[PDB]
Amino acid sequence: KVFGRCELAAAMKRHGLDNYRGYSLGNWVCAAKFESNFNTQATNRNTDGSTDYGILQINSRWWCNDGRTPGSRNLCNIPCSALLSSDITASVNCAKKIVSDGNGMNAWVAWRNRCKGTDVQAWIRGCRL
Repeated sequence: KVFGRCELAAAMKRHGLDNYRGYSLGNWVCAAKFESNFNTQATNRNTDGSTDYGILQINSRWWCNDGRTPGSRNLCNIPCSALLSSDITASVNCAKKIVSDGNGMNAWVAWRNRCKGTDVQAWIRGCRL
């Protein structure tokens, strides 16, 4: 599922992401656009052998399990394929544990390079919230 802009912001707000760890809603929506372009089935291979999954591109080296990343951890205790569902519930709960891992939102290289320091509020433009 390729979410709509204001459609995805509503589902993230319902799942408790707005101001989660002090990060406004426009930040999370900004990170989605620049990690997966709002597409739930996005996948990208990394150079070290791991793979990013889902609407916020969660890495298999540490968080989920794909059975093909040797020496990996499964911190979110889920199959990485669960991060590709039309329901972002699994991706939201796993990202809550990522942003709480010390470095904050910096764990998403796209957010730090394309969202951090910008007018993130412009991403919830005209959304019925």
